[PDB]
Amino acid sequence: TRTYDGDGYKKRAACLCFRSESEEEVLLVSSSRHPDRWIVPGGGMEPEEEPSVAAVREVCEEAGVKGTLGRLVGIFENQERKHRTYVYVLIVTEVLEDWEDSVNIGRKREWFKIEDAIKVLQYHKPVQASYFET
Ligand SMILES: O=P(O)(O)O[C@H]1[C@H](OP(=O)(O)O)[C@@H](OP(=O)(O)O)[C@H](OP(=O)(O)OP(=O)(O)O)[C@@H](OP(=O)(O)O)[C@H]1OP(=O)(O)O
Ligand SMILES: [Cl-]
Ligand SMILES: [Cl-]
Ligand SMILES: [F-]
Ligand SMILES: [Mg+2]
Ligand SMILES: [Mg+2]
Ligand SMILES: [Mg+2]
Repeated sequence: TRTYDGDGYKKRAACLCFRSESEEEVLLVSSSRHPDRWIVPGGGMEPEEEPSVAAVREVCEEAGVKGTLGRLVGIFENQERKHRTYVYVLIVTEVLEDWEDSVNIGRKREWFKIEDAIKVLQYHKPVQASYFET
């Protein structure tokens, strides 16, 4: 079930999943509706679910990775689609081979240099590109 803040924005969480503590390469996943497009993995918080817990759950489900949770980067609103996403750094320590969204919907994942992740997110997902600004 979807959850909302008091202003009716959907509550989401996501991680910037980095290959190493250098934070130079990040894992993107394919769009569910548009396989040829890249997104930052993330999704809806469940009722009473801590944002850090939702973030780590969604990137397990969507990207098939686990790791060491880092700092909250910020909370990012998509005015058009009415959602607010808590975005965390995650340093990846496990890459799993047959993860929920690989099996269920054929979701892909790929490592991008930060500059290239910003480039592929800008057109359809400019707020996700902005996750990388700081
Ligand atoms: O409407 P669409 O363009 O098909 O977008 C979809 C909606 O996003 P949005 O329209 O709200 O921006 C949807 O969210 P809902 O609108 O609540 O269905 C959102 O799912 P999300 O990641 O928020 O949730 P979850 O991962 O928990 O399913 C979904 O993400 P996901 O299926 O998990 O990758 C978006 O699909 P996308 O992969 O970004 O192409
Ligand atoms: Cl890295
Ligand atoms: Cl967005
Ligand atoms: F989900
Ligand atoms: Mg999801
Ligand atoms: Mg999602
Ligand atoms: Mg979900």
